[PDB]
Amino acid sequence: GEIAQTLKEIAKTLKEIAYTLKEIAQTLKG
Amino acid sequence: GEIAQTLKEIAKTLKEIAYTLKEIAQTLKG
Amino acid sequence: GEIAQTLKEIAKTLKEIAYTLKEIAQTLKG
Amino acid sequence: GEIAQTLKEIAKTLKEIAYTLKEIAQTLKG
Amino acid sequence: GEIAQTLKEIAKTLKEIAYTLKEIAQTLKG
Repeated sequence: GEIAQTLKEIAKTLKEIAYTLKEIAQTLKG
Repeated sequence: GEIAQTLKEIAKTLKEIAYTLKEIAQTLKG
Repeated sequence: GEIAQTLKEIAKTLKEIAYTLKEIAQTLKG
Repeated sequence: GEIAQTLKEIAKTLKEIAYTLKEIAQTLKG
Repeated sequence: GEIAQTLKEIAKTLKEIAYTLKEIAQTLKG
């Protein structure tokens, strides 16, 4: 269904956000 | 329906957040 | 019901997060 | 009420995220 | 089912995001 597919898209985007924030956190530690 | 459309709006805002985070990560590396 | 209203609240909080990240991105660029 | 409880948890975590980002934005000003 | 499981995964990823943002905030506050 459309709702289940949209939720899978949201989950995938959140995993990208989680990854980018870990990159940022490491950059801030030098 | 309203719930499906609200989820699509959530997905779109998350893509904007993910792109701004990539811009921040790039700014921190110069 | 409560599910539709909570989704609307989530969408609003994400718009706030998106705008605070734009503020952060701008401050880091000076 | 499992769906409603999970959405309320997501909403609560997003409020925490929004406040931590406002704290970050304040620190970087600064 | 699938929708309930996807929402639980979204909740878990948001908790990870919230933790990494607390680490970022602490690094920037020294």
